[PDB]
Amino acid sequence: NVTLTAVKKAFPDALTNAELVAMVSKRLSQFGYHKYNTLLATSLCSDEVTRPLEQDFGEVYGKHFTMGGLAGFPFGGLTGFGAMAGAIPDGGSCLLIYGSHVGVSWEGKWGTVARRGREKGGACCGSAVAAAQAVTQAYQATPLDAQQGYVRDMLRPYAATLSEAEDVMVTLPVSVYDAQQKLVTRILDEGSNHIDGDGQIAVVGGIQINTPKEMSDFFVVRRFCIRDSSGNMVENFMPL
Amino acid sequence: NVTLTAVKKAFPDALTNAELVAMVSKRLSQFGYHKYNTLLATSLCSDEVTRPLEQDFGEVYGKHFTMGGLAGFPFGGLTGFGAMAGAIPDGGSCLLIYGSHVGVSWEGKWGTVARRGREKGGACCGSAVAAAQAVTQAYQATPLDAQQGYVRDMLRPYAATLSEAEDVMVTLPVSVYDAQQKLVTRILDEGSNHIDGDGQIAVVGGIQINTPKEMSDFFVVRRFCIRDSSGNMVENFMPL
Ligand SMILES: [Zn+2]
Ligand SMILES: [Zn+2]
Repeated sequence: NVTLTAVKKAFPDALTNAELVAMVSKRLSQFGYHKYNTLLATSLCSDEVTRPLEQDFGEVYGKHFTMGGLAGFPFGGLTGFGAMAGAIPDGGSCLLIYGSHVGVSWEGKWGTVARRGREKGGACCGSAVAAAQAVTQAYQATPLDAQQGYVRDMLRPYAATLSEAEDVMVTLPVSVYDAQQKLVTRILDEGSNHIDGDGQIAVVGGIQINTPKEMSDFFVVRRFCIRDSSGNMVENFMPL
Repeated sequence: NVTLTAVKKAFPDALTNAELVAMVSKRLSQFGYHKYNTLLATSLCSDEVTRPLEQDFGEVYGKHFTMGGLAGFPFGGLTGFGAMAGAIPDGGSCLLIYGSHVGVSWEGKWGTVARRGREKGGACCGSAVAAAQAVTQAYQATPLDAQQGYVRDMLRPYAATLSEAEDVMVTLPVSVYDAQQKLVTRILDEGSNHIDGDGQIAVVGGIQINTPKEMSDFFVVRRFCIRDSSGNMVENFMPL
């Protein structure tokens, strides 16, 4: 209950995984998205704690393409998006789920969550937290590891915001989501041509909240829309 | 059948996914790898067709960390490896599954495989095939997309091999695996520190063979070994 209260204090609109998948699949079914004709894609952190969300959508839409990497950025990039587009069922569409993530503990502390078989869970999101430390310290001072370098690069503009935050562990996944949303939008704008005529791309973006094992995880929806083959938005389902 | 003949012709030692998981789990159980104390990690291509292998090992060892990206290279890098190591159950170990992959069609043609809801399946591995084309064409003339650039980079040493190949589609996954094995070894040598004392890293590396839907997928084991927290190889299970 302390955890759940903390979740809803920071994010009053947060949905359980079950609520999210039910809502998204119900809405998209009105627009012709079904199992046979939808290709699922995710851009979520490589951390094992993010797997339940992929599994919950995969029960609906089947095996998914991954475009993510550390902290959930779409490191698959243009080539990854094109690979995905090239696998969409004929006359069908893609559903992309992306976001940052953050752990919240049994005592409602953000930025950490208990991990299986460990007494100390450590940071969640680990990549984002390490990156935030590096960019804020450098700010306050007024391919072997290329991904983590990119995470620092994309987090650098938020250094002031992070340093001034009341709770940096809540502000961090919001900033990471903002950086992701920009990059995803750029990729979709560039790889627009790869979607065939009638085909669409539905997008769900937000913040994944990883809770202790006895609890459902949660998701904060910040983007839920459909774009056409020409890169144009044709439906916006926000706000919920 | 035609597909199975092609598979065994080029890869006599290929195992079905079921055979692979049975063999690996049986062997590692003799070395104390069980569900409660093992953290599963993969470095496989972002392509949706590679998911069954993750699911099959996931049934035994649970939710996995991902390290992969385009063509299955360990793009998570040092930070990704450290993130994984920091989540290993106390006193437990990691199991890393990595590999290239390749499609084989109902007609026994390499480098392609039928995809759900599609008349044309396109390349498999798409990323590797595109990279191969680029580096062999360049040879024969004697963040937005950084991963594919890295794939081209790591395949460049193999340009002569690929251009001389009798069937480049059957040679390509072997070259990709060779490039992967070097990078994985480098990451494990660097991030050895992150494993604590008694903890080990078990490694399975090879070539994932993606077959038509009515058929089992296969895997060609090229590496199956155990390393200790100091980076030393303590067991080598090859050849099977
Ligand atoms: Zn993370
Ligand atoms: Zn691939």
